[PDB]
Amino acid sequence: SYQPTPEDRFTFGLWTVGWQGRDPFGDATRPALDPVETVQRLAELGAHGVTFHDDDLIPFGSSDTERESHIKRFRQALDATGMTVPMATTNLFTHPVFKDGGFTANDRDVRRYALRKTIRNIDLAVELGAKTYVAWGGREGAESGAAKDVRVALDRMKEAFDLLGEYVTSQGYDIRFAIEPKPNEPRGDILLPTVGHALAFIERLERPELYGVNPEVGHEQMAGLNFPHGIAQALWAGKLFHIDLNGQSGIKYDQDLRFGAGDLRAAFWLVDLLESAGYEGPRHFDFKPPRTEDIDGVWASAAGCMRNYLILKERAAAFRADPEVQEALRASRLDELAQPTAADGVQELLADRTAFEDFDVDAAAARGMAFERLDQLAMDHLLGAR
Ligand SMILES: [Mg+2]
Ligand SMILES: [Mg+2]
Ligand SMILES: [Mn+2]
Ligand SMILES: [Mn+2]
Ligand SMILES: [O-]
Repeated sequence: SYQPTPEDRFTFGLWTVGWQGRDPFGDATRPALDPVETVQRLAELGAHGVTFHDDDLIPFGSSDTERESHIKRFRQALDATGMTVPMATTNLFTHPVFKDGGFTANDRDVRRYALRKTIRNIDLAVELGAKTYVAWGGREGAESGAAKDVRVALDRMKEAFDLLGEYVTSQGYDIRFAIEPKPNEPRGDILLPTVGHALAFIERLERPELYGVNPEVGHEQMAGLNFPHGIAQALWAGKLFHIDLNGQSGIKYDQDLRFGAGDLRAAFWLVDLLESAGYEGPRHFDFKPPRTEDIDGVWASAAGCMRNYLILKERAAAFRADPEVQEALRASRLDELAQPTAADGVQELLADRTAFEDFDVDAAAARGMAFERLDQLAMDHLLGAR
């Protein structure tokens, strides 16, 4: 039971299981992993694929020959295992040159470098099969108010994404972009801090259809937001191009716990939503095995990500299939929510005395919503008490 297979579409970043455990107050607790070892270990755990930043696959500053060497060994591991690469991204955050940003660095020469670094990796991503190219603008933002003129920075951010869209259009690539929001860390405040801000920004790009979001559980929770609700808004907009699954224990530094950890009920409601919406993309884990763990704990934590998704999938399906739940949803008027409010139009609504003049507000108000019974059925299903 709960054994993942490639059919389940689980993916992991090289940098997840490969995290050496450096944190702001700590040196590495684990050795670097060879990407080939990661591909092989994740395949044996039942993953479907991996993702990478450029600099996870090819050490920064590699010569062209070294580059090609790293890419070849990786492609041979992918090919041997049947592991895929559904998504890739650029590291525009680790190198000190990016200390004020990539695309929105105040220094123009840095902005241009960021774009070139990204374009080089888009070409590689496409060859390896990525259908989504993620941008996490972790350095875009500020610690102080005058350091960054945010309207101007948004002009630069738009200019960068529009140039990338021109490039992929020119090349005839299939690949779409996904912006990964985060509210803070490592900048005091990060630009495009939530799913909403990223969705809004996309609508001002030249080719909006090429851009969506890559929301991460823990990032929205760093703003105290409801991650299932934000995913619902992304799905409503047609913009859930990819998703990052993990756990977060509240409003604090980005913990990147394994999926299921942190806010467990939010993980349940997320799975419920993804499955009823028919999301077809990768189930990607952007997580860190805690630095307390050795390599055996790395693979246990990765396995746990997948196991928890599968348990929650079972529980959510059982919840929605239960006749008792179907009845409680009706008792709570979830069916009525789906009826148009006024398909009859403005003039019919305005002439309808049952909508105002003759509406019995007190009788309506006295009708309980029955939400607590509904939620306790949900709790019982999650806990396997049904
Ligand atoms: Mg390598
Ligand atoms: Mg554009
Ligand atoms: Mn995170
Ligand atoms: Mn992420
Ligand atoms: O993350």
